[PDB]
Amino acid sequence: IVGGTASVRGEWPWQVTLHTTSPTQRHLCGGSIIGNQWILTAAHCFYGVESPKILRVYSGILNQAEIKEDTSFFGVQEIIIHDQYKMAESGYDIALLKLETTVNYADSQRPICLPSKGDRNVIYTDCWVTGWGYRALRDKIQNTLQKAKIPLVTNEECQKRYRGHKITHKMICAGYREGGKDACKGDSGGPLSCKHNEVWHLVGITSWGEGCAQRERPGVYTNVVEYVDWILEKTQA
Repeated sequence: IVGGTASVRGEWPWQVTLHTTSPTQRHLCGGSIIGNQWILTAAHCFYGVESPKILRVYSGILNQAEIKEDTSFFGVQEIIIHDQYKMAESGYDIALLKLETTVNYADSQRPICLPSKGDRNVIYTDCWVTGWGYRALRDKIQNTLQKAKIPLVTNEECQKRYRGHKITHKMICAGYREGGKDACKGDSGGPLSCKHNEVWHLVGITSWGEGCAQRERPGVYTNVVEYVDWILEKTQA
């Protein structure tokens, strides 16, 4: 996260840090808890991953230093990617992780609500992007979960900033005209929490962007409301 602030322990309970054990253990991507055994994340976050056997999901984590050899975690049983996904910039950047064991909800780790086709016209004014991603285009994984409040931008306004791409209605962007705050390398798969009606709703999934926090370069996220049907279809096996 660029231009954000260190979060408070327990603040984003649905946020998870996906680690890889090959060649050595390290933070790969972010994810959101959406079911006792379901993690919603970014499809492109699984590039080069052959077996979920090398995946490790760590819930209720604030600082990466909490993660050691003796730190319990959730193994991955299955990796489900969209059948129409080729790459981040082309949308459908969404994937599900069926955990090998069930998550015991608590103050440190709870699910986030998924938007419904009904609030498809709702306007979220209170949105935050969180992650252990970069603080600058050329930085490194952050130890403490960073957060940052970013405004949403109409797909029309977004499309205007990415004349080289096609911002589909299945994409959602957010950013400041002058930049400053945005997701960055390491935050992919991260959730785009939006509080609406005293409740947090997983609006977008950190997907991609040109550089990081650049002026007139809003961040691009997977428009989760457009995938509710897909998520239901894939979670019922």
